[PDB]
Amino acid sequence: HLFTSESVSEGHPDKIADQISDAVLDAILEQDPKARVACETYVKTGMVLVGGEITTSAWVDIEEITRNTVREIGYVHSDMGFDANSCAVLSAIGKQSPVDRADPLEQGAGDQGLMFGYATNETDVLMPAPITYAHRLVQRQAEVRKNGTLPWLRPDAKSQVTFQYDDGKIVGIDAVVLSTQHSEEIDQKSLQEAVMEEIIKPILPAEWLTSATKFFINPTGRFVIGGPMGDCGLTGRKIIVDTYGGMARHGGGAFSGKDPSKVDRSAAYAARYVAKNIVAAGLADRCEIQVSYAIGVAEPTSIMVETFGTEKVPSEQLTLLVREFFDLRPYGLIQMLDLLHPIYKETAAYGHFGREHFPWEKTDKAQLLRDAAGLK
Amino acid sequence: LVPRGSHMAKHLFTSESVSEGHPDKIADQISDAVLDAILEQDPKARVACETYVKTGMVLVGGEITTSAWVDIEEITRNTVREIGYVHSDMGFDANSCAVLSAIGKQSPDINQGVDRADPLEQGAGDQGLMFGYATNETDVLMPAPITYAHRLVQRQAEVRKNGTLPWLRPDAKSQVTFQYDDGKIVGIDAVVLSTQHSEEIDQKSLQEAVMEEIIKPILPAEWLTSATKFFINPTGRFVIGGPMGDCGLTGRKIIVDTYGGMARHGGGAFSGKDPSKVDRSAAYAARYVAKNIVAAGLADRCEIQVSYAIGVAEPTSIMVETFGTEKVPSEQLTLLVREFFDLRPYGLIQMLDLLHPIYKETAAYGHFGREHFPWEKTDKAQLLRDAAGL
Amino acid sequence: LVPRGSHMAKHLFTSESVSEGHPDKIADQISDAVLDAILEQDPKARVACETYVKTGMVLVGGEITTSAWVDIEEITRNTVREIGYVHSDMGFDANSCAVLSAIGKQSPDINQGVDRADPLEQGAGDQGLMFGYATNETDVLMPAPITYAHRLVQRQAEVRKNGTLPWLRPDAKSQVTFQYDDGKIVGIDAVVLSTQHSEEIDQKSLQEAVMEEIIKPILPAEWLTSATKFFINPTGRFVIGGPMGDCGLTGRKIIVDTYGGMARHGGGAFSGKDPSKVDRSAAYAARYVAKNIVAAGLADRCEIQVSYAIGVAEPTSIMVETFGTEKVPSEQLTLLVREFFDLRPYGLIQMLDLLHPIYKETAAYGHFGREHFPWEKTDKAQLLRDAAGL
Amino acid sequence: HLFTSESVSEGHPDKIADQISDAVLDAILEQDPKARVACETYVKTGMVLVGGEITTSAWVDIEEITRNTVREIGYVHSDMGFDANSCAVLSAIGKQSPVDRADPLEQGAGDQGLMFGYATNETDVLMPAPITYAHRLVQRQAEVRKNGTLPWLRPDAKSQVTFQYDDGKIVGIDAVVLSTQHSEEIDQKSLQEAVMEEIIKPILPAEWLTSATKFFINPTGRFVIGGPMGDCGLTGRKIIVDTYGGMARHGGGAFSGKDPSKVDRSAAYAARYVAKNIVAAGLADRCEIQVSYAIGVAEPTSIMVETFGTEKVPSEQLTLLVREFFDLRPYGLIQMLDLLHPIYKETAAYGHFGREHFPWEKTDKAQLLRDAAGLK
Ligand SMILES: [Mg+2]
Ligand SMILES: [Mg+2]
Ligand SMILES: [Mg+2]
Ligand SMILES: [Mg+2]
Ligand SMILES: [Mg+2]
Ligand SMILES: [Mg+2]
Ligand SMILES: [Mg+2]
Ligand SMILES: [Mg+2]
Repeated sequence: HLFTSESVSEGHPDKIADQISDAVLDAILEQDPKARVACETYVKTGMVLVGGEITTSAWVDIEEITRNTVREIGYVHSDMGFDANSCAVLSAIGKQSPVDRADPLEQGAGDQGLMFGYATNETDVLMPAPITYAHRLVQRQAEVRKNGTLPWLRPDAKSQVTFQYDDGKIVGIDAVVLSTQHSEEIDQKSLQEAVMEEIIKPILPAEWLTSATKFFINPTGRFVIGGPMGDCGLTGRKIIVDTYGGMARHGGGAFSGKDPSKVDRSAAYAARYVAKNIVAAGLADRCEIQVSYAIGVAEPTSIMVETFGTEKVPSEQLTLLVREFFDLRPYGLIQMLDLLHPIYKETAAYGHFGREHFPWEKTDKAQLLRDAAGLK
Repeated sequence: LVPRGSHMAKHLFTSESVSEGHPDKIADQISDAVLDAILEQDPKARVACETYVKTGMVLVGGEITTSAWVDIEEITRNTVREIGYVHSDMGFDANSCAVLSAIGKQSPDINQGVDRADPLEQGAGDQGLMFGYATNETDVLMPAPITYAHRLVQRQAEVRKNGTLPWLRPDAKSQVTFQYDDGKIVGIDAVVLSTQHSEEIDQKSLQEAVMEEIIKPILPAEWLTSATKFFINPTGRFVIGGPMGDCGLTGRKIIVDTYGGMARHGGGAFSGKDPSKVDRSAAYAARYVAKNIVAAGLADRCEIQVSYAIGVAEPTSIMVETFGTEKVPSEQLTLLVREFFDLRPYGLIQMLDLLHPIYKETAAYGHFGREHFPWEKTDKAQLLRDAAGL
Repeated sequence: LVPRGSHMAKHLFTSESVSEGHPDKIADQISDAVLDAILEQDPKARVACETYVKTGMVLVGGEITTSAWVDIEEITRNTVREIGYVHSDMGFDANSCAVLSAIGKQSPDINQGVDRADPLEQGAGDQGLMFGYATNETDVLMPAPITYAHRLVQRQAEVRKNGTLPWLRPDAKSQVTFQYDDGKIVGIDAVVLSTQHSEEIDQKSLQEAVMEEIIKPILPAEWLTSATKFFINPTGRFVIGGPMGDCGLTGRKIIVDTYGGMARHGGGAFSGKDPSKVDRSAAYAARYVAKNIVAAGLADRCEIQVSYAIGVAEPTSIMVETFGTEKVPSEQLTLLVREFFDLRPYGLIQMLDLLHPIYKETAAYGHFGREHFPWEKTDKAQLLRDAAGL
Repeated sequence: HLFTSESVSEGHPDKIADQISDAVLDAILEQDPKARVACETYVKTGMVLVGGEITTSAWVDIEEITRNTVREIGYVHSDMGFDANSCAVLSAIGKQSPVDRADPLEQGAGDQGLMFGYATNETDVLMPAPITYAHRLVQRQAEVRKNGTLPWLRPDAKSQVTFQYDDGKIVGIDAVVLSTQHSEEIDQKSLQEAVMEEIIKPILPAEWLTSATKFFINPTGRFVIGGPMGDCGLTGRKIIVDTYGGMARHGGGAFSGKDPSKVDRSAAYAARYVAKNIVAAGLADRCEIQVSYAIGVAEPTSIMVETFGTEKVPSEQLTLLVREFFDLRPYGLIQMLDLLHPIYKETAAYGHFGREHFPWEKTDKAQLLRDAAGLK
């Protein structure tokens, strides 16, 4: 069969909104690590609207956080359709809606919901190949735009990779899409050769690129208008890009702009952490975790482990190890993963999962899980 | 009240829904109400309408290319009126809120050239991936947890609007945890129902009224045992709700909109998008083929992935997953799908007869499972069954 | 009911005012409430706060450089609460409206360099012209028409808030036409009073209640004859008002704010501006000198124009107009003004003790005529009279 | 004595708002001459908010009207701090608040209020000198910026002129202020010489410029940040610039964004028309008119004529001529001045009074007034 996933660059308007939301979150957590933050951003030609509810002792400058984020992304001139130095920034940020515990670890969930984690040993970083290489294509586009290798590139870009599988194994790459914004000073033919040479070939493994592979580079031609000029961007509209590219299920909650007390974000991080350590322990080839919560209840209402027939130990045992080695209570997750730190703007583009310096990507429980099962 | 370490081996799956008064769903309804008003006048319109709702205000933005002439403010107020927010005591009033508009006219790069002799051969307007799903667990071929999660919050709307429980307010959320034993439904492990209300009711009267008027008329008694946990307003008072206490945005309930987590998702929102957006039309068509594959008796559960490249008419990929329940080889099912269905962008439109103002009704309680929608018709089931030789 | 062509020779002058619920005045009060909250913490703050109010929403924008830490949303809701808009039936509610902020941090070109050894020698922050005025027609040395126009709409607020006429709503406007005979007041030719109200009152009961509770306790009976026209709610029902039916903007009632048209105006708004803006402080000082010139008995009516150039401390022009009522040569009065008053930007601040949160109170019912304001003190009158030799 | 007045260019943010409001009014009147329009505009870094109440059968594109207006003004690049092609435009335009006459001329006033008109024979256009030459300085700045004579100029500019009077006669000009935005590529010394040579000297009469005249050209130095980038702009915040520069009184109503059924605008136009024709008829050297209205009443509640001792015929007679020759009822004004035409964007910068192609500047009643008095 074929499976397809996509990603978008840090200049895509939905991702601009995600990064502004988490830049606000980071600036707040730097002063007030216990802050409650629920920040929603809306970007369109000329303006950023930052809204939501915030409870914090922190004192932050929303305007400057927003301009600096957009400057880092690279929209700094009206020729690009958007300018961090001259766009409008509006705030519509209020307070969180008008009981506690002797042990904060026993705090009930702040909302109901369901979340999934996923891992698979088909890549080094234990992620599905399609989303992994889609992410690397747009990240390479930004890297090559920012270091001056291809200075006619502009921030907005989209990628899409179609993989072929045979009996759960990767046979190769069937189709690649790469669309990138660019200035007026480059023709489409020169663009396609440069993108192929400096973006696609350095990233996609040559063993997976046959002569049957289809390459769609700026398939409809010029791409000069981009970013918020062409399209609205909103926080939480790339939740599949943010996670597993559709290879795994998704419970619906957005990540960006939410402090770690929102189970939508922190329980999804914890579910990635469980699944990755199960696969890294060699207990399965691929593993999907579902957890759900009820508002006001600390213990998850459900925990499901799915291994698609690839488990190396009984699935009844895998469920036991998950409960034995992980604390999936709302504030348990926060403590287990040390989440009260300004680390979240970096997650808001190129994927929350896959990059092994995030705390939910550490495999520091794999050897323990292996020992607690039938040893090594 | 089941102790820890009593079962642990039960296979559980949980899905949630939200009512038409939840702020994200309000935004979805406004975007599609604008879309419907436009399509009533201009069936070929291009619409990409994104709505932001907060305490006191609605912001309607996006990109629209149409000959239609619509009143954004009046469309917005009517939608919020019908949802039920018509007084400041509820935290939001349709008659006095602010309505702002930030609607542009789409890029010149979007281009209405590069045409096709056959319009059905026009390329997709964007890349992306979409999923469809069906399963014979229910009469409407939807997963149980999302189906009954939808039913509960729509039941709360029902009894709120007809005056059975007048002290209810629009904002509400439900959640249902089902237990499965080897593919089949054994029962319901946990039910969550949080509903906004007025000051004129205490929480004990609330919980008794919710169980008798909402939960019991919806969930089959055969799936309810002494082990079923019931969490009805589990944090107490729910007086402040709607846009007052939370932001609402178009496209922030896409899992509620589809299959409640049972099926995967490609990530595209539905509401505010005209039928030429494959994010919406291809997901509707993917539901159409999965439902017809299951209704034809060719599988018990079926998931379909399709993807597109901008400027390309044929899907860049088609995948059918039957989870071992197929009654014919799955590679044979993929061929049937490619030939019996037109998955090209404008082919979708003609196959599902999509150029009509039908979309506001989709924007709350699920785009799937209600059988008067065109993509829920099962008119290819016998044909598919014949072509597969059964 | 005076026929056309009956008098025609009467010299008439008309001025108007508006209540604290008129949408423009709401905006002025919000701008100065923000200014006051800032000055309470940071007396040296630079503030330029512009407010936009519309059905459902408040937009607070402008430029602010301060060490203060203020809650824009809470300051806004409290101000609207105190005005009286606290329910959607009135068309606007302080507790559920939207509050947006568009406040920047002032240009780097604004510059905090180019300093002065003596801070009183600092240059003006902008150019512009300003007027002040006084006249001994009234005990508070203000023109009659604006004084009694102010009084009527403040009387309507008074009887609305203390429950005398509870069916009144905040939005209201008054207008008074005086007849003059050779400089002195002969009487009142026409009175207009339009007030918003609730559904619980008809127009005949309204007009009788307005005449007995508002008009008669305010206007001296000696100025009311059988020829006085009274127009009380002359178009009938006034139920929709406030921001619901009209936009409100900071600085759109500058004639109401000053002298009702009797005196000229330089064009600068007052509200939302910290005391380093000569638009506000120099107008306050111009009132201060005109009032002291008249209180000293040096003229019966006195108008002052001052103007500034950006970067210049001394006014670029000073003009005193006494309309033939001076008791000393007018050129002598100009010299007295230049020496007895410090009209330099920061000199104004020290002379009037302006670095205090006193400004929200100015933003409705007039910046002039209320004698607890610093610029209404008449503490230089005897000095001016001595220096002129009387 | 000395008297001072100021003006601002079409690039000043308050005037940008005024011009957008009246550009919307003009586009509406072009299709629907009986439209009711009350349009308020708010501009700040990155965004234009267009609000108000409108009742019309017309179909107009607010976004395009706004971008075209700002393009004409000259803000077309982020280097200038504002760009018509990429700023945000938001609408908050509603409907006018939820009895008629057999004769529309007998319609009552739509609001109460007071308005003034003024004229004086001290200039050709029967306007006070200070506001007249202040207007001409900023209009010359824009003319010389747009025709390429001084292409480093930028749209935002302010002017101020201080005149000296002796017994009602002009003796000369005491002080001139001229501040202009400019690009980075000009030094302040070169700027001051060019402004003096190409802006000030061509405009101010040489007989009024002595060696005692003070010249303040960009008095605080560089002026690169301007327009909506530095300061909010709002409709109706230049009402003294719009009229007589403070030489005459003002009743308070703003002009821009209002259709001619708003007496605030149309009765002020009519009062200028009365005063100008009285002075043009040689019946006075200077003349101020006050009119007031009551809502729902067609006849003005008061009409006052003031001539400051300069009347050549009895003032009791001047009041008679005003009533005999002018229709000051709300819809009478509209018919007397033929106001239902898209002519109003042109008024929204450089003064509503003074330019003799506007209908309220025609002196077509002067000879009649002269004949009705003691003849010629
Ligand atoms: Mg998007
Ligand atoms: Mg959620
Ligand atoms: Mg949400
Ligand atoms: Mg998409
Ligand atoms: Mg107004
Ligand atoms: Mg000013
Ligand atoms: Mg201004
Ligand atoms: Mg007015």
